[PDB]
Amino acid sequence: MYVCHFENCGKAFKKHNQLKVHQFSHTQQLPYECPHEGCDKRFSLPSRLKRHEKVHAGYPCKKDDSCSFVGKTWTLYLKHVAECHQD
RNA sequence: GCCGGCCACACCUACGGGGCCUGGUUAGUACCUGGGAAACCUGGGAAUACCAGGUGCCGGC
Ligand SMILES: [Mg+2]
Ligand SMILES: [Mg+2]
Ligand SMILES: [Mg+2]
Ligand SMILES: [Mg+2]
Ligand SMILES: [Zn+2]
Ligand SMILES: [Zn+2]
Ligand SMILES: [Zn+2]
Repeated sequence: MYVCHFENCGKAFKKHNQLKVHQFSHTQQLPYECPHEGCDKRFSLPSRLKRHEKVHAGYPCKKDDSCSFVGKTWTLYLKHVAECHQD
């Protein structure tokens, strides 16, 4: 079991993630921080972070070998297909 | 509708779904950090698979 002692909170958690997450109430800082260089962004849960990292991740065009495009955002990857590959 | 913000719940589809997100389980496990003679303890912590629903909101002409 995982128990916090913030201020004798007591609260007992099964997984140490549930714990950390719970430190939002006490204090305030959003627990989950971002590892990418120069990205002062923080989040509430860990799932919400995993999804954010998909940003710094890429969005590579896999519509054909000849094409080796890599957009910076989903929107951009879409515009790419919107023009470069029609019909 | 166009644009922009967010960066797929936004996308594709033989229209059956696929993909993606979300919440449980796999799993506090496999596995690395490090302490230890060791039992264990400390801090991180998957993959894979499976169940349960959801599928674009905001701002400007
Ligand atoms: Mg940073
Ligand atoms: Mg748009
Ligand atoms: Mg441990
Ligand atoms: Mg509008
Ligand atoms: Zn607490
Ligand atoms: Zn970031
Ligand atoms: Zn392409």
